Amino acid sequence: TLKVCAASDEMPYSNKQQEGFENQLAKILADTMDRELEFVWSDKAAIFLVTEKLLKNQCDVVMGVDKGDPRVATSDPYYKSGYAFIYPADKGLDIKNWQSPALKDMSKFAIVPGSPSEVMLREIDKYEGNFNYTMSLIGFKSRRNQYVRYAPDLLVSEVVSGKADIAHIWAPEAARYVKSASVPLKMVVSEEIAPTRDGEGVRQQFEQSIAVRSDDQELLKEINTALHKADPKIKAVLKDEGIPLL
Ligand SMILES: [Br-]
Repeated sequence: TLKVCAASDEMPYSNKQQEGFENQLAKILADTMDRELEFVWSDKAAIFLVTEKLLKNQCDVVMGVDKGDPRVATSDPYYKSGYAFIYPADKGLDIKNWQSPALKDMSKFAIVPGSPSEVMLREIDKYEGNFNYTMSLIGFKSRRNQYVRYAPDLLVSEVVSGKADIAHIWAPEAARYVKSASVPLKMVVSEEIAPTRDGEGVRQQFEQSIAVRSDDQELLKEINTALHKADPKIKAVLKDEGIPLL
């Protein structure tokens, strides 16, 4: 069997109903390895899958982490994507990158804190004026909110509604919602490394890999073999989802 650590409520990646794109990928990976797929569901956000499940031996595979994540062994990358600007189409907006003068005329930015989006918002001096807006959207832990859910469809919706001038979101998180949007949206993928005046370049594009525990080297080899074998099916799922592939 292939025991896959997965979030029970983190669309579009995963849910207990197996409707997320990584749930589909897990099925492909298990089939290709001739194993029976067994999900191990977490009630926490997917960002905790590595530390609370995988590294505690509750399951053996995490479907998506950045290549080279120090905490784990990572497979050959099975795709690369990036953070992207998301804004209404047909409004004559010229937005290609973080140096676009258009961004300077905006005030409401739908972003995820702790992401490269935050680093760049500070860089262009819009972070402070956008803080209250961002905090009205993103959930944090409290006594009343022990399981802090991540909903990127909310951020896309803010652009559709016009409450956000623009969003800057990890594209795999946003892609299906940009497609199903009720008004036409543009999704422009950021440059790989965004320049900053004083700091260093801020990476906006990331290779994604399967993760296993660092000592699970034999499993890792089987995974790499399967990934190469199933590559067309894997890429097809990702493309169907609407994910920009770099
Ligand atoms: Br950029």
